[PDB]
Amino acid sequence: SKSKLPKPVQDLIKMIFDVESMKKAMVEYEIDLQKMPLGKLSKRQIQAAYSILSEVQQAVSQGSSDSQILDLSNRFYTLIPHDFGMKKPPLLNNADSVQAKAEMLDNLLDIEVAYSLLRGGSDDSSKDPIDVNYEKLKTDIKVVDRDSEEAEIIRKYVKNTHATTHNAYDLEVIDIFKIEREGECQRYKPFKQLHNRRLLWHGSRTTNFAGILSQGLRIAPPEAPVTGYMFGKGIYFADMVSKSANYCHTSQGDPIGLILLGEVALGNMYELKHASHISKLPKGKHSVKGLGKTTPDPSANISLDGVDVPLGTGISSGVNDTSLLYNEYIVYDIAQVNLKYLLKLKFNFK
Ligand SMILES: NC(=O)c1cc(F)cc2[nH]c(-c3cc4c(s3)CCNC4)nc12
Repeated sequence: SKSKLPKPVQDLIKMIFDVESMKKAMVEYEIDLQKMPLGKLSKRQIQAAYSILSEVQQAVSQGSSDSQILDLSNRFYTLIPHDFGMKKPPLLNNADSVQAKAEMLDNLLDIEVAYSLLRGGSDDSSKDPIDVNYEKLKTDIKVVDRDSEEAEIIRKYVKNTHATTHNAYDLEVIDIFKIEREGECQRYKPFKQLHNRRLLWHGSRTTNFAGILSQGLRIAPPEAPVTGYMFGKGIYFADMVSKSANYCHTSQGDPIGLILLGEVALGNMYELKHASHISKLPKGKHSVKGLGKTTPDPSANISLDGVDVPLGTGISSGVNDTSLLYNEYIVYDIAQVNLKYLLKLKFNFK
């Protein structure tokens, strides 16, 4: 309203700093907001909860001392307070359950970063809250024009890598933002020397984007479980928009999601057809490529700004005996990522 920014950037700001969305996420996790309000989330409590889920997972893998598991499960729920209403707390006693609680803590941490940013500052200004909260992201955000080559390439990227199989949605690009986080340029400069820099997708929940833009994509901490990281704790990317879009966790409820395009300096790829928890790459390798059954057609590889864009249609790869439908790319150093675009997408569920 009293803001200098174009309306798409303003709506982006409202969307990622939306306190109702934060509380709704907590309510949907069935968190007791009387015992743990949005405003009283702590990094230290969440780090301790991460550790417990790691111990839970260890206890599962060894051989359930069924009461020590229940003792760990109870300790988790004491630390992170829940209100399940009529049902009982679901026992944390398998991999899928540990992973869901870990995803919840990831979400909670970024929500806490968003809320601390929102309440931080002096809390009185001549400028309106949109411009002021825009500033706290430490990210220059510009609208890419629909009639530019970048918008066209990016829209083609979305079109061709929308996997018309197990897709319950058509995808529509509403806005394209060009983004530059403070310090990404200098942190990334050495890695610009690596060969094989690619423009790749990274999806995440909308309530995580205030944290992602202020802090960059991060690697899960040591305390957190490794369950569900097919290739260890790193930063994950796809060359198929629908693979990453699944990580937006968008529902028929909220059919709007945010997805990143990152330039990532892959270098020599450690190529793998099966899960393998990576803690250090072999010498000479700078990334992991999970080998999918379907890969973008290399004929239609193109470039913008010297970064390769694999927007080719999904064809067959020469890889039998793989656990993966689509490729994944993983780097283990945060400085190997340069976030270049942020898309607001509408999911049209069929
Ligand atoms: N975001 C992405 O675009 C993405 C793209 C991929 F090709 C593979 C991915 N794997 C993951 C994550 C795994 C886990 C998370 S995120 C939270 C904790 N439990 C495991 N994300 C991706």
